[PDB]
Amino acid sequence: SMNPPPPETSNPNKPKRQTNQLQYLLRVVLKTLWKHQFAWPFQQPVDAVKLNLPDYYKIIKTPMDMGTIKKRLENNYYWNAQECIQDFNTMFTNCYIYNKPGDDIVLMAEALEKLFLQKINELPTEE
Amino acid sequence: SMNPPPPETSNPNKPKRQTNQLQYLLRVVLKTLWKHQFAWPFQQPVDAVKLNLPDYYKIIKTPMDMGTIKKRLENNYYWNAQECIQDFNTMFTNCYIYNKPGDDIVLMAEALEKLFLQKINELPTEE
Repeated sequence: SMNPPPPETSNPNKPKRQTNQLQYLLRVVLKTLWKHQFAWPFQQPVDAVKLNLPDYYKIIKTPMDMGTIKKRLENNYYWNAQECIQDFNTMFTNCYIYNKPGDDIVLMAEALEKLFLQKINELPTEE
Repeated sequence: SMNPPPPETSNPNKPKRQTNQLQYLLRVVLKTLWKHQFAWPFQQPVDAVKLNLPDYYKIIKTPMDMGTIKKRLENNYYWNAQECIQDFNTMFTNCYIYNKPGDDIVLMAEALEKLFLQKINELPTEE
Protein backbone atom coordinates (compact mmCIF):
# COMPACT_ATOMS: atom_id res chain seq x y z
CA SER A 1 0.00 0.00 0.00
CA MET A 2 1.16 3.55 0.51
CA ASN A 3 4.18 4.54 2.51
CA PRO A 4 3.21 5.43 6.10
CA PRO A 5 3.61 8.98 7.33
CA PRO A 6 7.15 9.50 8.58
CA PRO A 7 7.87 9.24 12.31
CA GLU A 8 6.80 12.21 14.41
CA THR A 9 9.60 14.69 15.06
CA SER A 10 7.98 17.31 17.35
CA ASN A 11 6.30 16.72 20.70
CA PRO A 12 4.56 19.82 22.05
CA ASN A 13 3.50 17.96 25.24
CA LYS A 14 7.11 17.07 26.34
CA PRO A 15 9.52 19.36 28.30
CA LYS A 16 12.80 20.22 26.59
CA ARG A 17 16.45 20.46 27.57
CA GLN A 18 19.88 20.92 25.99
CA THR A 19 22.67 18.66 27.23
CA ASN A 20 26.26 18.07 26.22
CA GLN A 21 25.34 14.57 25.10
CA LEU A 22 22.42 15.60 22.88
CA GLN A 23 24.46 18.40 21.32
CA TYR A 24 27.26 15.89 20.57
CA LEU A 25 24.77 13.46 19.04
CA LEU A 26 23.69 16.12 16.54
CA ARG A 27 26.89 18.03 15.87
CA VAL A 28 29.29 15.06 15.85
CA VAL A 29 27.49 11.73 15.59
CA LEU A 30 24.68 12.66 13.16
CA LYS A 31 27.17 14.84 11.17
CA THR A 32 29.70 12.00 10.79
CA LEU A 33 27.21 9.29 9.88
CA TRP A 34 25.37 11.51 7.36
CA LYS A 35 28.54 12.13 5.38
CA HIS A 36 29.67 8.48 5.22
CA GLN A 37 29.73 7.00 1.73
CA PHE A 38 27.17 4.34 2.78
CA ALA A 39 24.70 6.75 4.40
CA TRP A 40 22.34 7.67 1.57
CA PRO A 41 19.97 4.62 1.69
CA PHE A 42 19.42 5.44 5.35
CA GLN A 43 19.08 9.23 5.13
CA GLN A 44 15.31 9.34 4.47
CA PRO A 45 12.45 6.87 5.06
CA VAL A 46 12.47 4.02 2.54
CA ASP A 47 10.20 5.10 -0.31
CA ALA A 48 8.64 1.74 -0.90
CA VAL A 49 6.23 3.15 -3.45
CA LYS A 50 8.98 4.61 -5.64
CA LEU A 51 11.12 1.46 -5.43
CA ASN A 52 8.14 -0.92 -5.88
CA LEU A 53 8.76 -2.78 -2.55
CA PRO A 54 5.23 -3.58 -1.33
CA ASP A 55 6.48 -5.72 1.54
CA TYR A 56 8.79 -3.20 3.25
CA TYR A 57 6.17 -1.69 5.60
CA LYS A 58 4.59 -5.10 6.09
CA ILE A 59 7.90 -6.22 7.67
CA ILE A 60 9.23 -2.98 9.17
CA LYS A 61 6.65 -1.66 11.60
CA THR A 62 9.08 0.59 13.51
CA PRO A 63 10.70 2.60 10.66
CA MET A 64 13.57 4.91 11.36
CA ASP A 65 16.03 6.96 9.28
CA MET A 66 18.79 9.55 9.80
CA GLY A 67 16.62 12.41 8.54
CA THR A 68 14.08 11.67 11.29
CA ILE A 69 16.86 11.47 13.91
CA LYS A 70 18.26 14.85 12.74
CA LYS A 71 14.78 16.45 13.02
CA ARG A 72 14.17 14.92 16.48
CA LEU A 73 17.47 16.34 17.75
CA GLU A 74 16.76 19.75 16.23
CA ASN A 75 13.25 19.84 17.77
CA ASN A 76 14.35 18.66 21.27
CA TYR A 77 12.17 15.58 20.86
CA TYR A 78 14.57 13.59 23.08
CA TRP A 79 15.03 14.23 26.80
CA ASN A 80 17.52 11.43 27.32
CA ALA A 81 20.42 10.65 25.00
CA GLN A 82 19.47 6.94 25.18
CA GLU A 83 16.23 7.81 23.27
CA CYS A 84 18.35 8.99 20.34
CA ILE A 85 20.80 6.05 20.61
CA GLN A 86 17.77 3.73 20.47
CA ASP A 87 16.61 5.35 17.24
CA PHE A 88 19.98 4.79 15.60
CA ASN A 89 19.90 1.18 16.80
CA THR A 90 16.38 0.78 15.38
CA MET A 91 17.58 2.03 11.99
CA PHE A 92 20.41 -0.48 11.92
CA THR A 93 18.35 -3.44 13.15
CA ASN A 94 15.58 -2.61 10.65
CA CYS A 95 18.21 -3.19 7.91
CA TYR A 96 19.20 -6.51 9.44
CA ILE A 97 15.51 -7.53 9.83
CA TYR A 98 14.39 -6.67 6.32
CA ASN A 99 17.45 -8.10 4.57
CA LYS A 100 19.56 -11.25 5.03
CA PRO A 101 22.93 -12.01 6.64
CA GLY A 102 25.76 -11.03 4.35
CA ASP A 103 23.69 -8.91 1.98
CA ASP A 104 25.51 -5.87 0.62
CA ILE A 105 23.01 -3.41 2.18
CA VAL A 106 23.56 -5.22 5.53
CA LEU A 107 27.33 -4.80 5.18
CA MET A 108 26.77 -1.08 4.58
CA ALA A 109 24.62 -0.86 7.74
CA GLU A 110 27.20 -2.85 9.73
CA ALA A 111 29.96 -0.40 8.76
CA LEU A 112 27.74 2.54 9.76
CA GLU A 113 26.97 0.82 13.07
CA LYS A 114 30.70 0.30 13.78
CA LEU A 115 31.37 4.01 13.10
CA PHE A 116 28.38 4.98 15.27
CA LEU A 117 29.69 2.91 18.16
CA GLN A 118 33.16 4.44 17.76
CA LYS A 119 31.61 7.92 18.01
CA ILE A 120 29.28 6.95 20.93
CA ASN A 121 32.48 5.82 22.73
CA GLU A 122 33.36 9.52 22.93
CA LEU A 123 29.99 10.82 24.12
CA PRO A 124 30.50 13.52 26.81
CA THR A 125 29.84 12.37 30.35
CA GLU A 126 26.26 12.64 31.60
CA GLU A 127 25.75 15.98 33.37
CA SER B 1 12.05 6.59 -29.97
CA MET B 2 12.53 2.78 -30.27
CA ASN B 3 15.11 0.66 -28.36
CA PRO B 4 18.16 -0.50 -30.35
CA PRO B 5 19.06 -4.20 -30.53
CA PRO B 6 21.07 -5.23 -27.50
CA PRO B 7 24.89 -5.37 -27.74
CA GLU B 8 26.36 -8.34 -29.51
CA THR B 9 27.34 -11.19 -27.21
CA SER B 10 28.91 -13.73 -29.65
CA ASN B 11 31.74 -13.28 -32.13
CA PRO B 12 32.31 -16.31 -34.34
CA ASN B 13 35.38 -14.82 -36.09
CA LYS B 14 37.35 -14.13 -32.82
CA PRO B 15 39.61 -16.77 -31.16
CA LYS B 16 38.74 -17.92 -27.62
CA ARG B 17 40.68 -18.55 -24.45
CA GLN B 18 39.76 -19.46 -20.83
CA THR B 19 41.92 -17.60 -18.29
CA ASN B 20 42.16 -17.23 -14.55
CA GLN B 21 41.16 -13.59 -14.81
CA LEU B 22 38.16 -14.16 -17.11
CA GLN B 23 36.97 -16.96 -14.83
CA TYR B 24 37.13 -14.62 -11.83
CA LEU B 25 35.30 -11.85 -13.68
CA LEU B 26 32.31 -14.21 -14.21
CA ARG B 27 32.33 -16.38 -11.05
CA VAL B 28 33.21 -13.57 -8.62
CA VAL B 29 32.82 -10.06 -10.06
CA LEU B 30 29.70 -10.51 -12.27
CA LYS B 31 28.12 -12.74 -9.63
CA THR B 32 28.74 -10.32 -6.72
CA LEU B 33 27.40 -7.27 -8.52
CA TRP B 34 24.40 -9.20 -9.83
CA LYS B 35 23.32 -10.09 -6.29
CA HIS B 36 23.79 -6.63 -4.82
CA GLN B 37 20.55 -5.05 -3.68
CA PHE B 38 21.17 -2.09 -6.08
CA ALA B 39 21.74 -4.25 -9.16
CA TRP B 40 18.17 -4.38 -10.62
CA PRO B 41 18.35 -1.28 -12.81
CA PHE B 42 21.59 -2.54 -14.42
CA GLN B 43 20.76 -6.21 -15.02
CA GLN B 44 19.24 -5.73 -18.53
CA PRO B 45 19.39 -3.10 -21.31
CA VAL B 46 17.52 0.10 -20.45
CA ASP B 47 13.98 -0.31 -21.87
CA ALA B 48 13.59 3.37 -22.76
CA VAL B 49 10.06 2.86 -24.21
CA LYS B 50 8.72 1.23 -20.95
CA LEU B 51 10.58 3.68 -18.65
CA ASN B 52 9.40 6.63 -20.79
CA LEU B 53 12.94 7.86 -21.52
CA PRO B 54 12.62 8.79 -25.25
CA ASP B 55 16.01 10.65 -25.27
CA TYR B 56 17.93 7.73 -23.63
CA TYR B 57 19.35 6.32 -26.91
CA LYS B 58 19.94 9.82 -28.34
CA ILE B 59 22.34 10.42 -25.38
CA ILE B 60 23.69 6.88 -24.74
CA LYS B 61 25.31 5.63 -27.98
CA THR B 62 27.39 2.88 -26.26
CA PRO B 63 24.83 1.03 -24.10
CA MET B 64 25.99 -1.72 -21.73
CA ASP B 65 24.30 -3.74 -18.95
CA MET B 66 25.21 -6.63 -16.58
CA GLY B 67 23.17 -9.17 -18.59
CA THR B 68 25.19 -8.41 -21.71
CA ILE B 69 28.50 -8.68 -19.78
CA LYS B 70 27.39 -12.05 -18.30
CA LYS B 71 26.63 -13.36 -21.81
CA ARG B 72 29.92 -11.90 -23.13
CA LEU B 73 31.88 -13.87 -20.49
CA GLU B 74 29.87 -17.07 -21.03
CA ASN B 75 30.44 -16.89 -24.78
CA ASN B 76 34.21 -16.11 -24.60
CA TYR B 77 33.60 -12.80 -26.35
CA TYR B 78 36.52 -11.24 -24.47
CA TRP B 79 40.16 -12.22 -25.01
CA ASN B 80 41.64 -9.75 -22.50
CA ALA B 81 40.19 -9.11 -19.06
CA GLN B 82 40.50 -5.39 -19.75
CA GLU B 83 37.79 -5.72 -22.43
CA CYS B 84 35.37 -6.85 -19.76
CA ILE B 85 36.51 -4.26 -17.22
CA GLN B 86 35.92 -1.64 -19.94
CA ASP B 87 32.33 -2.80 -20.36
CA PHE B 88 31.64 -2.44 -16.65
CA ASN B 89 33.17 1.04 -16.74
CA THR B 90 30.95 1.92 -19.71
CA MET B 91 27.90 0.78 -17.77
CA PHE B 92 28.79 3.00 -14.81
CA THR B 93 29.75 6.06 -16.88
CA ASN B 94 26.57 5.77 -19.02
CA CYS B 95 24.61 6.16 -15.77
CA TYR B 96 26.55 9.28 -14.82
CA ILE B 97 26.18 10.71 -18.37
CA TYR B 98 22.43 10.25 -18.67
CA ASN B 99 21.54 11.29 -15.11
CA LYS B 100 22.75 14.04 -12.78
CA PRO B 101 24.96 14.18 -9.67
CA GLY B 102 23.00 13.05 -6.62
CA ASP B 103 20.19 11.20 -8.48
CA ASP B 104 19.13 7.93 -6.71
CA ILE B 105 20.21 5.87 -9.76
CA VAL B 106 23.65 7.60 -9.78
CA LEU B 107 24.22 6.85 -6.07
CA MET B 108 23.30 3.23 -6.85
CA ALA B 109 25.77 3.01 -9.71
CA GLU B 110 28.50 4.67 -7.61
CA ALA B 111 28.08 2.04 -4.88
CA LEU B 112 28.26 -0.77 -7.45
CA GLU B 113 31.34 0.81 -9.02
CA LYS B 114 33.17 1.01 -5.68
CA LEU B 115 32.44 -2.64 -4.94
CA PHE B 116 33.44 -3.55 -8.50
CA LEU B 117 36.79 -1.76 -7.96
CA GLN B 118 37.36 -3.61 -4.71
CA LYS B 119 36.80 -6.93 -6.46
CA ILE B 120 39.07 -5.94 -9.39
CA ASN B 121 41.73 -5.09 -6.78
CA GLU B 122 41.81 -8.89 -6.17
CA LEU B 123 41.90 -10.07 -9.80
CA PRO B 124 44.23 -13.12 -10.06
CA THR B 125 47.66 -12.44 -11.50
CA GLU B 126 47.88 -12.30 -15.28
CA GLU B 127 49.34 -15.40 -16.93
